[PDB]
Parts: sequence; C-alpha cells; structure tokens
Amino acid sequence: SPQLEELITKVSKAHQETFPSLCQLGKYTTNSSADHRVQLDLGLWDKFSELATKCIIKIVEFAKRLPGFTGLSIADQITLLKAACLDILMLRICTRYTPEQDTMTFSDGLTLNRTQMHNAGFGPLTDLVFAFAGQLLPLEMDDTETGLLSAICLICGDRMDLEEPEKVDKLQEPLLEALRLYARRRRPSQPYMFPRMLMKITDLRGISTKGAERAITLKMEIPGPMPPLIREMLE
Ligand SMILES: CCCCCCCCCCCCO[C@H]1O[C@H](CO)[C@@H](O[C@H]2O[C@H](CO)[C@@H](O)[C@H](O)[C@H]2O)[C@H](O)[C@H]1O
Ligand SMILES: CC1(C)CCC(C)(C)c2cc(C(=O)/C=C/c3ccc(C(=O)O)cc3)ccc21
Repeated sequence: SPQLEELITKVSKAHQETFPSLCQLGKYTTNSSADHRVQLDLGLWDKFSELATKCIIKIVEFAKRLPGFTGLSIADQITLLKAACLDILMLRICTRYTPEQDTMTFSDGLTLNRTQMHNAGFGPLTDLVFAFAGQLLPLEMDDTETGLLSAICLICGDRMDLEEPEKVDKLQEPLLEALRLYARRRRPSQPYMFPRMLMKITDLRGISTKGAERAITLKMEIPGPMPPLIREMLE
C-alpha cells in the first residue's frame, strides 16, 4: 500500500511532465485550410508531423520513468513502444478536445478545428477520432488516470515478439491495481469507471489500427517520406 501510493504518483508526474494539460497551454490558431475539407494541406501535415515526432520522444521519456520499464530488455522496450505509441498519441490528442469549439490542442498550443485535423492528415479517419474523443468526455478522467491508462496500454505482455512477456505482465499488474484504487477513491459513487477506462483501451486499439491504415494511404499523398520516428512507430 505505501509502494502502490508511490507508483500512482510516479506515473502521474511522469505523464504530466511529458504531456501538458489543456489548462496549462497558451492556445493559438492557424487560418490554413480552415473551412473546407481537402485531401491534404501540406503545411498542416508538416506541422502536425513535426508535433507528432516531438510527442513520440515525450512518450519514450514517459515510458522510461515507469517503474521497471528500463529493467526490460532494450529489445522489449522497443517492441512495447512500437506497439503502443500510436495508441498513446491518439489518446493524448483526444484528451485535448474542446467540445464547445470542436477543436484539438497540441503540446505547443496549436489548436486545430475538425476540418484542419482532417486536412493535416486524419482524412477519412477524422470523425471517428473525434467520436472517440467525444465518448471519453463522460469519463471525466484526470491526469493521473490518463497517465495510468497510458502506462497500462504500453506495458502489455501480449505484444508480438516480446522476449519476456511474463516479466511485462508482472510490471502491468501494479498499474492495474493502482488505477482501480485511484479511480474508486476519487469517485466512489461511480464504480463502473475503472472497467469503462479499461474498455477504452480496446476502442483505442481499434482506432490505432485504422490510423496505421490511414498512414499507408497518406504516404501516397505527401511528397516525401514520413519523419523517421513516425516510420519506426509504424513498422
Ligand atoms: C515506437 C516509436 C519509437 C521507438 C523507439 C525510438 C526511440 C527514440 C527516442 C530516443 C530519443 C533520443 O533522446 C535524445 O535525443 C532527443 C532528441 O534530440 C532528446 O530530446 C530532448 O529534446 C526534445 C526536443 O525535441 C524534448 O522534447 C525532450 O523532452 C528532450 O529530452 C533527449 O533528451 C536525448 O536523450
Ligand atoms: C501515423 C500518423 C503520422 C499518420 C496517420 C494519422 C493522421 C492517423 C496519425 C495520427 C496521430 C494521432 O492521432 C496523434 C497525434 C499527436 C501529435 C501530437 C501531439 C501533441 O502535440 O501532444 C499529440 C498527438 C499520430 C500519427 C499519425
């Protein structure tokens, strides 16, 4: 129980220090391709892809602050990150959804409307991502819960080509315990919150699978290769 309490705050702090809250950010806008959907606005793609690269690095930084992660083999660390990074990217942007404005906000404050998200590369996946974001709102998750959920998504023993899946399973166990404890303590009158959060991982996997599919078609729309850390994620 003291050890579990420390795990909660280690993960929470790792999340917050690699992922500013919507409240913390100085929002700004762009007038690029703001009012009609097009196949791709390359200026929006360039900026979005640069921001995704930076957030990938931040997810690696987050991962390495999770207790036990750096005790996994370097191969397993890489395997886990490649399997989960798109999921965590999508969860991250969807936690920065402002429903009143139908916008999402990136880590530098860039705030895009739905049409600009489409035009930045989401394309035919845009409305499904926004729907996921919409359906996260009734959970009213806080940063600690988002951080713990992200950690549970990453540290999972089912990933293909893991060398030591039992070791990964044992690292996941206390994260599950921590999220249940935290979530029930915070909102004891809503006991379905923990299982609803866990089921969002499945939903997330669905949309990340579609995101990988979208990456294949986007690759045909852009004039060069995707940034190298994005290619690492997608392989
Ligand atoms: C699954 C997708 C990827 C799979 C594994 C790929 C892992 C690659 C991540 C290692 C990145 C190398 O990390 C090394 O260079 C980074 C970029 O100059 C530095 O990154 C630094 O600058 C960034 C600015 O872009 C900041 O947001 C980081 O917080 C900061 O640490 C790191 O401080 C340094 O340790
Ligand atoms: C694979 C690739 C590049 C192309 C296919 C699509 C458009 C579906 C896609 C979507 C995402 C994503 O949802 C989330 C991106 C993201 C970028 C930056 C921030 C942040 O600044 O905090 C947080 C989140 C990330 C990557 C990609």
